[PDB]
Amino acid sequence: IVGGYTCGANTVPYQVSLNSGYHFCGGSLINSQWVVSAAHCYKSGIQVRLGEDNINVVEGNEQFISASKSIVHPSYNSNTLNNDIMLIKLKSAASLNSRVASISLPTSCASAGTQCLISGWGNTKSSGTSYPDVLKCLKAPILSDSSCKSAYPGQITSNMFCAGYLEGGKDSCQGDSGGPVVCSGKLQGIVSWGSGCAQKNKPGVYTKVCNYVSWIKQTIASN
Ligand SMILES: [Ca+2]
Repeated sequence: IVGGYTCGANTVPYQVSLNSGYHFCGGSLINSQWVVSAAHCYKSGIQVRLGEDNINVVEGNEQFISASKSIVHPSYNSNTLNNDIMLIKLKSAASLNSRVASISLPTSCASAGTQCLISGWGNTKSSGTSYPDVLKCLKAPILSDSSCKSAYPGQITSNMFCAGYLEGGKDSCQGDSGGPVVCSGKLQGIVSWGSGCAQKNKPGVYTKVCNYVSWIKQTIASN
């Protein structure tokens, strides 16, 4: 997260770290057995780490659980990043408590101007690299579709939205991918792609989760 702030331990209780011997993507817990993340975060040998704040230190409240299956959206396109969403079923159910809790799926898409909280352990520098130990947070608004399509002409499908600041300086970045964009207590976006990080006129692009709620429900129901 570039230009964000330290969330504070366990203030984002639905945030997941996907780990393969190191943190490579975020995710969001949506019930005790399932995580939503980005399809491009797919790999085998994923351990889902719940209740994390400092990802390099065991501090208490962590639950490490293996992924028993990861379901990339059947229509995910790696060149366009359209349908960049993946569901991970956990080998066993998480213990939900204060420190670990699920986030609700939306019933409606959020409108332009809705403020949202984006969180993750990704890079904090727009030029160079600096990975944080603790979870960073950023408040960012959903931008209008015409500003989004002006910023990224020909690349925004109906399954994507822009969120962030045209002035640059605050954004999600590498390592934040697959993590949550939560607006009004509902999971509205998944960190997907952008041009650089926190560059002027190049806001972040996010998977529009409200377009996938019946696919999520039907898939969880048959697996
Ligand atoms: Ca830890």
